Amino acid sequence: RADKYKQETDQLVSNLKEENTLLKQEKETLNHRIVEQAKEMTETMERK
Amino acid sequence: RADKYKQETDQLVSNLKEENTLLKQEKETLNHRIVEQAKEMTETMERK
Repeated sequence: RADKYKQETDQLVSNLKEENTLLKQEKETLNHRIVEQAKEMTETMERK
Repeated sequence: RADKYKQETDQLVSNLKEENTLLKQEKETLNHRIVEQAKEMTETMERK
């Protein structure tokens, strides 16, 4: 019982941690895209 | 030891699930913010 519980819990925890890290990276990339789009689009504003 | 491992890993699994769901929701809302901001600055294009 202990061995099976340890194995399945470890697998679930590792997968969930990987998913959380991926979600954090995606959010950071979205924020960077926000900044880049705002800057470039304001530059186009000024150019036009 | 099996019981203590079970408790710790159940807490970890619950926290990881909640964090994953919250981060996915935050990423989706961030993308919605991206779309809304892009629309707002396009509208500023036509208005200005």
